Amino acid sequence: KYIEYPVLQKILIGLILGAIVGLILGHYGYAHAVHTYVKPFGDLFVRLLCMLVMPIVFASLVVGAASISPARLGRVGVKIVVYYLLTSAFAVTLGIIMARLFNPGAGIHLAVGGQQFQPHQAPPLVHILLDIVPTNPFGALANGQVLPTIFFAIILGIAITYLMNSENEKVRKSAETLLDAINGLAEAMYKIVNGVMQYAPIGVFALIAYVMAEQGVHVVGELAKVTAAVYVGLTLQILLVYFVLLKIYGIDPISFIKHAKDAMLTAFVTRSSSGTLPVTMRVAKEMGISEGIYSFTLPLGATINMDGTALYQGVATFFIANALGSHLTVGQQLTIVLTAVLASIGTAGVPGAGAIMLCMVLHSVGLPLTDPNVAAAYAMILGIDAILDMGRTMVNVTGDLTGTAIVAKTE
Amino acid sequence: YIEYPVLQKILIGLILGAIVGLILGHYGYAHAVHTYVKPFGDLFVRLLCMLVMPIVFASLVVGAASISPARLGRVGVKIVVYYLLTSAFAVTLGIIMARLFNPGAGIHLAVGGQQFQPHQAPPLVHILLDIVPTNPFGALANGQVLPTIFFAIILGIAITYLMNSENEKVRKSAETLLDAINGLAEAMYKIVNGVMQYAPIGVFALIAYVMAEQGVHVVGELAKVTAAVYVGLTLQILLVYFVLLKIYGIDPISFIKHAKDAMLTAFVTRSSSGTLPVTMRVAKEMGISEGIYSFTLPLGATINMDGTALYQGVATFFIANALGSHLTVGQQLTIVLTAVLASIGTAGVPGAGAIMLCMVLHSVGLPLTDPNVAAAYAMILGIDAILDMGRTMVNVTGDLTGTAIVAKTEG
Amino acid sequence: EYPVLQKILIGLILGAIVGLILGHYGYAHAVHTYVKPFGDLFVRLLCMLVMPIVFASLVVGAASISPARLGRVGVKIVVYYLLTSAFAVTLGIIMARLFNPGAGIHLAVGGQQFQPHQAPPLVHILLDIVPTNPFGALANGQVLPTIFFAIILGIAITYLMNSENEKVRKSAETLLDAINGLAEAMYKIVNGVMQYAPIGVFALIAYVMAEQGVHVVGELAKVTAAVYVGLTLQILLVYFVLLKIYGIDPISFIKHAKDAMLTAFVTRSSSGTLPVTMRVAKEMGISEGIYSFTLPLGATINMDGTALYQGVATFFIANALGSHLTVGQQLTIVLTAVLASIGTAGVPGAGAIMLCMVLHSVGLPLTDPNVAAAYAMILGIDAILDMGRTMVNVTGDLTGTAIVAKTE
Ligand SMILES: [Hg+2]
Ligand SMILES: [Hg+2]
Ligand SMILES: [Hg+2]
Repeated sequence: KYIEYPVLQKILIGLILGAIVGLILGHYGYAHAVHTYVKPFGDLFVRLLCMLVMPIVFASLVVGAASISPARLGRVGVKIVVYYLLTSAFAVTLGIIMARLFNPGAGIHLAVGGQQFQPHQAPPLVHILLDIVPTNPFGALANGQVLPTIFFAIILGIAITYLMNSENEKVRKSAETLLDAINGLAEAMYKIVNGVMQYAPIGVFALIAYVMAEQGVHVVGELAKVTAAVYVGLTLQILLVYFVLLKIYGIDPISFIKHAKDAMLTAFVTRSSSGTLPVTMRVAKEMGISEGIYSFTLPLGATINMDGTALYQGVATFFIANALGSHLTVGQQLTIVLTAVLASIGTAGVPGAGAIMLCMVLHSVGLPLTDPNVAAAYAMILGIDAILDMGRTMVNVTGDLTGTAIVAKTE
Repeated sequence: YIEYPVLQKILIGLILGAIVGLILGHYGYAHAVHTYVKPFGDLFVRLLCMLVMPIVFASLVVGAASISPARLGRVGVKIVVYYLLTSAFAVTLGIIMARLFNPGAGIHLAVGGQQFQPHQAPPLVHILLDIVPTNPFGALANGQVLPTIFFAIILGIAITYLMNSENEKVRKSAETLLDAINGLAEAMYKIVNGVMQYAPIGVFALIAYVMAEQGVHVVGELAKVTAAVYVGLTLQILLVYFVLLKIYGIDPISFIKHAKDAMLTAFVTRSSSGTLPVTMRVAKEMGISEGIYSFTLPLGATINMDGTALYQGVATFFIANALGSHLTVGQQLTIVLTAVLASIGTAGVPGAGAIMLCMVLHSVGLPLTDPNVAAAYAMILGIDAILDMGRTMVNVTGDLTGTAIVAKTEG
Repeated sequence: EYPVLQKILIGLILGAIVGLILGHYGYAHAVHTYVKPFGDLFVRLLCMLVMPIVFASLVVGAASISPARLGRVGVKIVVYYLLTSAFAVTLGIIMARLFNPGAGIHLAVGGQQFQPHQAPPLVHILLDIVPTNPFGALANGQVLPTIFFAIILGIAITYLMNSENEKVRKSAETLLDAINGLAEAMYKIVNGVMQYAPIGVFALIAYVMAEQGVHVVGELAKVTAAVYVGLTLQILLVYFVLLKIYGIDPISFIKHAKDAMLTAFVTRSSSGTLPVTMRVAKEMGISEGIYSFTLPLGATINMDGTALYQGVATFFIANALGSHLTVGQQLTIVLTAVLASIGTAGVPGAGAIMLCMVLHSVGLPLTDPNVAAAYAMILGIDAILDMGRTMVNVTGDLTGTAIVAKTE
């Protein structure tokens, strides 16, 4: 009855097997039969993910904003935060650059309803800026106001830390309770994802089964385009910024990897920043980092790491937009990505944050997920998310070890 | 300062109100009652239908955390298995007595000068997908019934899994969130007590109008409901509790001789928690182990489904039959099993029978703002006090039957 | 980092100048398209907090006043505040009648004057105070229902804290502690917003002065006068009378409080002035076990100061729109605003926040160009009025604690 079977294998088996099942049911098969019977199982998966998108974004940004918040943040924490901000700055640039070098999306011009999707643009800059301030925070949270909820979660989280710097213990315990309850909710939402990723093998099967059956055979190359663009910018991040930052701080990059070798390979196969944390701290000890440093910097890196997701969103955004037929400019690209990345603080791992934040960025840009085109194109990245999330978490851990080595050397 | 037995108040208001209404019905003014008396009854209906969302949610989070494995102990597993198999019979008896007696037929209400037409029904695909809340906050916000149930269970379960974590940051966080969701649930119960203080006035006004407008046939139809519940009530005790006692080698005759006052307390207090002291004392009289009845009786006061199962069985059939819609056995158990599975943690809880009915009406599509649905619900809302007496009595009887069976299988 | 109160006053005085000269031969429209959006950002930032502070504050507030959780020394000071607000409401309205703010400026900005839509049957308006769904109420800005639910929740929480079950009693203690802190976080967020206030307040009156003419500055002076004369009239006619009736010399009482009031008049913070207040309570010779309990409560549950604010503010904002307001409706609106403002005494800018709450509850949409413009006027001079508002608050807390200590 039970499959206590490796969760990552399940999803990869479902993807590889599902594309086959769908593709042969595509050639001489019945694209429609797949759509009416197989697809609803995929739709159930998409709903289950798009469910958590609001609680995790909110509750995670409250805790996240509380972590980075001054002056609650210590002097050893300030320098590693500055580290992550300047690594994500390059990661965003690489994300877009690889999404420009490779061209995912073009080639497949989807118009599923017998009509191509038309994005409706755009309130005046006056009206779009005013609207980031939620007229009613509860209502914002209630009916999926994306940007307002971000704004409120940050301004709330920061305010909570200022209460924890108060002489009144009535006040200071109150904030400690509220933050503790907002956390745990965030934490419960992560555990719920783990459970949903258990349905992922069945759901991911059903998703690409339909897409392969209906969108032709061109899709598998376009998804390979995405995988390539991410994975080459993945290693380009390690080589061009992590290795440079190690070398510029007088740490040998070659012998650094020799320690992290299994710690990265664990992250590449576990996808969990928290699950790999024990392996990470042990390797930080191997390299000879101080106990009072890696016990504080590594739990933060497992949450406030933006650079990994920055490479995911860079390519994913461009693909999902290009596929719909809308040509996206470099200006809009970084506007969307910096939004997604700045909203993904505290959400580093988190099993499938890459695909979740993509939903959040779709609703905020106007594209309704109920629309047949937007739904179909999202279902493609949702298929190969497992693949991309492997490398996403691998670079995360690599950048946490690169950060902790640079921050320990300066101590 | 009306410092007077709350149950008497409501019964006085019901008996007196039906008289006042009925004579104001014969040669009186049905309309004057409707314009002046009825608004006081409407205030009562609002006050109840207010709590329906917080108690269902917060109660199901705590409820799901109680039954949740593997947080549940081995002595708790066996009593949970007990309650599942007693509710299975209670649901069957509930429907069976609602079929034997025929409440609802005879009074074909069409108050607006038009009979109510229930609008059915999205495809099974669309109705199943929709149990997953697209946005949990929104679900909670605008009265998504089934989605809120789904989310409350999946949240409550996830919270217990966090309490089995080595990280005390994680484990305290979940302990705080659950403690805050509880207490909210608990506060909602206390608010009901306060509302039941208005119940005598409100219940007066409700049946006063119904009797004045719906004729004299109503009192027999409500007697039909009371009979159907109370004969299935004793049929539960005789056919399943006594059989379960006898099959476990406990004498049913001498068992009742101990519980005699513990049941009669529950029949007059309506409170599973208020009767708990009387219950535990009687469990000691029968000679149950201290480490058993101190754990099994607080659970029975919350996760007891069998009592409500008899309430909802008859209430659903009446409220549907009265509206003119003929209900099948399939739909009956679909509705009841939904109501009962959503009523875990809500055993007492002063007026849960009438509250869960509101929840089941909104979930089935019938708007409570509709004049027919409102009138027919106001009928069961009138005689709820009567039915809730027996409802809580069977609850306590089944808790003592459970604890005796579970203690005998221990030592 | 610069003194926050100065900033706002500088922005107001400087902004009215900038706007007014840009009004005469300048460009009222250019101000509206470029300057005003910065003021609108300020109005949004305030109207943001209005729902969480009202709710969370009323839960904690209702838990404080709640019987029988309230002690016997607390019962008598609560009775004190109820009977001081009773007079403060009366004075608020009376000074709003004596002075006539609003009339003279008949604003019809859209080329049309605002028409308030009245009013469901008393049956339907009373039934609707009970929220059909508390979450929904909270979600989409049901004002009166949220008040109702916050009170009935807060009271219920105290009754759980009087329970033998420690599972039950800790649960309520946790929930209340988490609702507090949210309330407390909302106050800290206001402080941050008041840091933008100087820029935002500049932009608001800059537009109003530029577009509504020069008549506005006299009408705002009308509001300031009406508040400040009823402010001192409160101290003289009720605080001094209550001190004298309890055998305390009012003349020599002020001689001690002289700097404690002047601190509150310049700090605007009931909590920031609390150290100065307790020191003066010691100077007057109040018992340690009294002013350490009564003064922190007064810094929060003081309603009398805000009752004078809403009395004048409501009348002005309504009169300016062209709607003539009766004495019946006046006290209906004010008693609503004041009964919803318990726990919210300070709280940096509660006077302006509660005004938004009372505007949405009466039907006037803040998105409407007229309602928005008239609210932007009181929002401009709020800093001024909030100075005296907090000053009377602290004075009434010292008057209360002296009367309650003398009876102990
Ligand atoms: Hg989504
Ligand atoms: Hg309801
Ligand atoms: Hg507002």
